[PDB]
Amino acid sequence: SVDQKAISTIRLLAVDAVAAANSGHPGAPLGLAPAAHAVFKKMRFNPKDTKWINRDRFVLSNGHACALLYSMLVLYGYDLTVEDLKKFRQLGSKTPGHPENTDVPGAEVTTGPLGQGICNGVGIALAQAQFAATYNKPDFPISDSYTYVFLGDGCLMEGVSSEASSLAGHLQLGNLIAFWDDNKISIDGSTEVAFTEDVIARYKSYGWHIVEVSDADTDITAIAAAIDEAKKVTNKPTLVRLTTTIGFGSLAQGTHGVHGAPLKADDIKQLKTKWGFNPEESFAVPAEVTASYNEHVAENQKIQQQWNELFAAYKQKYPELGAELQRRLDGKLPENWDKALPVYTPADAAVATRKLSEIVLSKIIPEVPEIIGGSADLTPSNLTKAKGTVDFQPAATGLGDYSGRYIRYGVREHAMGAIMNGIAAFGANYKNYGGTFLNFVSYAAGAVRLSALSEFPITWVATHDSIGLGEDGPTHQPIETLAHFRATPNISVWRPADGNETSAAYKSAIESTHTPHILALTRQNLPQLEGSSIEKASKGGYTLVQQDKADIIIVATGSEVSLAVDALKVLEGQGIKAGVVSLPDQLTFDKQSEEYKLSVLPDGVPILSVEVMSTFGWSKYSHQQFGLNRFGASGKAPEIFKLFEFTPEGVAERAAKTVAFYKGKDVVSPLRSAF
Amino acid sequence: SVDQKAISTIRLLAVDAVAAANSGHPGAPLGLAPAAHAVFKKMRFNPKDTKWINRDRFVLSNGHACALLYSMLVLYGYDLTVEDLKKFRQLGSKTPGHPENTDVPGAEVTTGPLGQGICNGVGIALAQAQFAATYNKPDFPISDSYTYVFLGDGCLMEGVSSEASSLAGHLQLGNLIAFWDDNKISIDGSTEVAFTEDVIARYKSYGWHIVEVSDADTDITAIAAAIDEAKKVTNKPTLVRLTTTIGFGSLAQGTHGVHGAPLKADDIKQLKTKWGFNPEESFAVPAEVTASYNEHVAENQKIQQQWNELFAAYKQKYPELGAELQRRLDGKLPENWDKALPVYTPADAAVATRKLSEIVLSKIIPEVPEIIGGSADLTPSNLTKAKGTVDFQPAATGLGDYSGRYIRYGVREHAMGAIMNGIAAFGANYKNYGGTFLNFVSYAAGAVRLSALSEFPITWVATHDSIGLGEDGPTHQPIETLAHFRATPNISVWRPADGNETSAAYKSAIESTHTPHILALTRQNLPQLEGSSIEKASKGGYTLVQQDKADIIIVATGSEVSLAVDALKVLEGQGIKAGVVSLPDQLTFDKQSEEYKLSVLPDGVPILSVEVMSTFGWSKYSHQQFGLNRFGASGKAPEIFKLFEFTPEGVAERAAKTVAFYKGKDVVSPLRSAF
Ligand SMILES: CC1=C(CCOP(=O)(O)OP(=O)(O)O)S/C(=C(/O)CO)N1Cc1cnc(C)nc1N
Ligand SMILES: CC1=C(CCOP(=O)(O)OP(=O)(O)O)S/C(=C(/O)CO)N1Cc1cnc(C)nc1N
Ligand SMILES: O=C[C@H](O)[C@H](O)COP(=O)(O)O
Ligand SMILES: O=C[C@H](O)[C@H](O)COP(=O)(O)O
Ligand SMILES: [Ca+2]
Ligand SMILES: [Ca+2]
Repeated sequence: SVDQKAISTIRLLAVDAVAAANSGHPGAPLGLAPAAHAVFKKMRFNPKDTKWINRDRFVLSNGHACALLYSMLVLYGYDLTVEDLKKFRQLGSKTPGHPENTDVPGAEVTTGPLGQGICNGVGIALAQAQFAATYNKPDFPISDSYTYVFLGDGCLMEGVSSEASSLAGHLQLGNLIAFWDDNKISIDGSTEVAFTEDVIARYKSYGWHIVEVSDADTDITAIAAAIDEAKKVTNKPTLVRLTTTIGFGSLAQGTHGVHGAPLKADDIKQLKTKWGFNPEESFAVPAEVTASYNEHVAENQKIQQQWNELFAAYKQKYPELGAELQRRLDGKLPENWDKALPVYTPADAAVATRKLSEIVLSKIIPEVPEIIGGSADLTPSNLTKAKGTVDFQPAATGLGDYSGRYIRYGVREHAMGAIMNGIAAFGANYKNYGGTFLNFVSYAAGAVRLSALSEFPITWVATHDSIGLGEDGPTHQPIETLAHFRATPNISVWRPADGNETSAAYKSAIESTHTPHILALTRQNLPQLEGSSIEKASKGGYTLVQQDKADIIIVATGSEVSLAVDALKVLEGQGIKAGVVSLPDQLTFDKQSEEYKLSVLPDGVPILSVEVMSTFGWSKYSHQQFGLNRFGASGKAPEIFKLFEFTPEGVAERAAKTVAFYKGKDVVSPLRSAF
Repeated sequence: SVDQKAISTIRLLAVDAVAAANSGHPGAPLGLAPAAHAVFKKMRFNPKDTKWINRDRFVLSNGHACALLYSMLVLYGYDLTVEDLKKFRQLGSKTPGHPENTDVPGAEVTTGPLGQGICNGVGIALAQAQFAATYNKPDFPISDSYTYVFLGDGCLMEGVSSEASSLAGHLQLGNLIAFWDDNKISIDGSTEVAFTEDVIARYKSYGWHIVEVSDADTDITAIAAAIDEAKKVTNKPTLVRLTTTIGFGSLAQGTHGVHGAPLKADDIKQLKTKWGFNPEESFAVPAEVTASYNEHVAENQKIQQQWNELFAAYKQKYPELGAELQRRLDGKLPENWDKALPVYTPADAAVATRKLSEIVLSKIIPEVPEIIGGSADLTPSNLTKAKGTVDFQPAATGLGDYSGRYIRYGVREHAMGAIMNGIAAFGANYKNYGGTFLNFVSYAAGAVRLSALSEFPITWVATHDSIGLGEDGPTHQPIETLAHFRATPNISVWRPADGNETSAAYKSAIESTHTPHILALTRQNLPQLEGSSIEKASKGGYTLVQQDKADIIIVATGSEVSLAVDALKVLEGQGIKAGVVSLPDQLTFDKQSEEYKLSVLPDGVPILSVEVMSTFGWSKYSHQQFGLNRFGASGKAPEIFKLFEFTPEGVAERAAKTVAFYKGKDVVSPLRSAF
């Protein structure tokens, strides 16, 4: 049949791509080609408009199987061709060894790190439910799309997927349909060696619906029927168990050796002949397969054309909501939204930056509907919920509604991070955030790094940033955390010192379109600074206190800026004149012009950094670094600062020693380099 | 009864400790005091010998509830007193806000970061099973101890606990008995808001046994009976559901407000009167409670005394095993074990450091029985299994035995990291390791940081360290990872360049008693270096190529040392003389004497670092840094190195620019500082 020919075409494209690279993973593509064929024939999508907001989404969580995804995208006429398949895994190609949303048309998210994609699919589905609840009206199903996810045994072993699956079942996300490649093989061999749990019973315990397809190597009728059944279960995400043979058709089918290495040339020949293909030919695409797939594309394009007319009618019937939706689909924030950001003066009271953050959210959430967010069981500590909003929950629970804006993630940092990436991936200008303590953002490092690589504008509201949290002690007090994320490409790590800087940090986080943000916020109160403003803090680094005859400049962030200002006064009594630089975001600063940066960190003056965490990275901006390179302590926060000499006198002492160390030396800016 | 009085004493000690600190968590201590009383009365332990190797272990995974643990330790006469309880959460005290194994007698592990302790308990139980299988003989139950873990809803939501619970059920760890504080309250309120899964059905799906105690606020008879039942189920770990009221007895019992803040003074008064205590008194310890607890200690001490005689008899009956066991309990490695480490010369072939690691393990595993380890589903890629060893599996599976030495962790990096901490915590000189790709050690950051804070000598075998892995691409290629762990206090991050350095790295990792190690190892082959040795590499940094008239020194690690040596030859043709420093472990280097370090990085010469990852940290050792501060690429590894100019000519060009940049300048060692 043409369906059988399509499945064979998919299998052979994937195997030929691996063969040409002499690298990659043929096994799961061979096992999942029937399911991929069946799912894509049920999906609504436009290869010529990858951003249609009512498309069904597909996520390949077992990202190593990407030769399968690339074959589907090629066959359906996305902006990816057989010539790109021939360049699988080659430097600069559109077919990298794991799918990247920035590089691959039709890749919704970046996968490859196991467990992430299923959680991203939970986030795409969460966003779709929230979006539909916000916009749909009687006779106007603006959003009614599904989220289809393929995943394997590896994803099911990673804890992040358990977190997201428990939450998805709690949230009754009936438009999520996941498919487990139940092939009983991972890299270390049989799953009997390490993965003997009853997966199906576990997913029932989360409140998922189950469909089992016992012969997923051939039974596309049953795979299609499983999708139909899943769509009838509107209050549970569904897991479809696809019992497959890894490497189906290979001489080496059913073995770990087919997971991750190219097939032998003679194996490829026998695959082709058994399926009616020419064993002398590679990258064959039968015209009948193209015709069948083109039929489905043309049908989907007529569906999108009708949706465009529905959207035009919606804008007539619901003028305000229609304009809001149009603005969001254009990627634009509300005009002058930032006038809602709070502004402070030095006469205002001291406030913790966690509380300043709460106040910002309280002002901007009502003004910017595409902001949604939550906390990982730390809502009253991170201060992430605006009073008066409703939680995102299924209405059946009585605890919220899908039109809600606040997500109770539970104690699930890693899944929260990957769900945020899925919410961003949904599109529609979502600007979403997640709260936890800064030290526990580290639990989610797998997802955070993917936010950076995927260029998603997600925001971590990361409170309790330092030893300033006090009594909870060294298990809770960050030391390495800012260095880790600052050393990751494309992460904006804001550590605002006061109210104006906190507003600048949120202006950056909400305006972002390609850079994730971590806002490192305090438990303890900080004074409003003389010289701060949203304008200057928006530069990432700025001169807070200018001193034309400076003997030293102190550069600091967050809670240590006020400390630097107090140290300036101690130094004045020692006959030393200091300037102060505030550096709320190193990434934003680094992106300013060279002349702007040199105006902040000039030649001819020693520069001392002060930040109560690791000194790593700080030599980019300073000659000497005062930091904390040991674990913290359990005690009242002011006593910890005193113990580690983060006091005005301790900073002044190190500043005076820095001035003395450079006497008789020529000093150039830390910004200078040899190359 | 005296039991009722003991429970009240525990509850009131914990509440009074929180009250004195005006900080901490009274709710779970109040709810779990009956269970704590019942479990400690079943446990065998010696407060005067916290290291008795056949003790039962207790782990408080819900570490915020530590006022409960500290109260039990005080009541049983550990080296912790009521005066220490009065200093709960105060700077420098023995009663920090979360338990720390380095500081608290009777704290087996450091908890506080949720999910960790239950996984540590899995590791303690895994080690006990392996230890018992290694040493027990007929009539000689050298090891027969249990592992008891308390955990709450937060731990059950963290994915790391799902990973370890799935693995523990697969491993049939019948001496693990966990207790879930089923109180339906977390920080964000009712568990109905985010945690509605059927926990019991999930744990059945992992192959755990279940006992439910419906009235754990009072029914110590049923808690004791649940322990007895769990001990009869020798092939499954058991979860005991303790249905409790958080803050039991408080006016605010059953609310989130009692989770995490001190009780009101009038609430404490009514608690005391309802339980027969004087509301005017704090930190009361009734003598009858002390007497009852002392009885149990005296019984346990007689059990340990009999075990000591059993051990003496074992040494007579099994002379070789007895001496091995004695050596391990003394904390000593076999005499001259390190003579088994492979040594290489520059005439030997190029080898990837992952393969060199395999070879080391193959030589040292047969010589050092306390080495055990595994991989997170990457055994044939990390090369972590010595040929001929047997896997650690229950014999009932046919796939291994508990006397085995190789652990199939599955795709569970975070749980592997926390399980390794539990294996180390068991004691008996275990030197245990876990393999994954370096980029995915980041999945386990929560546990890795705890290895450092807890001072456990665990080892990550972290292969595929850089863009040198090639085609898998930027989702797999570390950039930030070494900076992150180097910036964490107390982590030895070895990045060996060749065979001799790899042996030095393992000598350090296996000799360690207080510092975790990460070995960053290559996929790709590297040459044996002229000038390397175990002796010099053991210093952490050393002069590989000495040049008395150096115009520049190049400092490098790992794969970039050979690159630096090749660049030296290009520079010689440009009229520039270079020295080379190899820095296989920055922590080890930093611990050398100041004069040794200055002999490696002297004054008077520009120093350029070369490492194909983040430049963070490198200014400690260099004036200029050549690194990779952007994500990688999917392609053949040599082409990626060429793209980023990590070539002999690219290094030489930056070295020449560095020499020119310092012309006419006075240069002092990067090791100098102002303070
Ligand atoms: C262990 C693992 C594989 C087995 C999957 O086993 P599986 O999901 O059952 O797949 P399959 O056998 O049915 O094909 S792939 C993978 C690749 O490096 C190719 O991406 N690694 C390494 C791996 C480890 N940990 C994380 C977080 N992500 C990973 N990517
Ligand atoms: C969310 C969380 C709490 C609720 C537990 O909720 P729970 O386990 O049901 O406890 P309980 O209500 O019955 O007392 S405590 C905790 C403390 O900061 C006191 O350690 N945090 C923050 C927290 C978040 N994430 C990690 C990895 N570790 C944490 N420590
Ligand atoms: O569990 C409680 C944590 O210790 C808590 O959230 C810290 O509370 P805080 O907001 O007072 O810092
Ligand atoms: O899944 C396979 C990963 O891509 C694999 O383990 C890498 O294999 P390697 O050992 O050839 O690098
Ligand atoms: Ca599999
Ligand atoms: Ca609870």
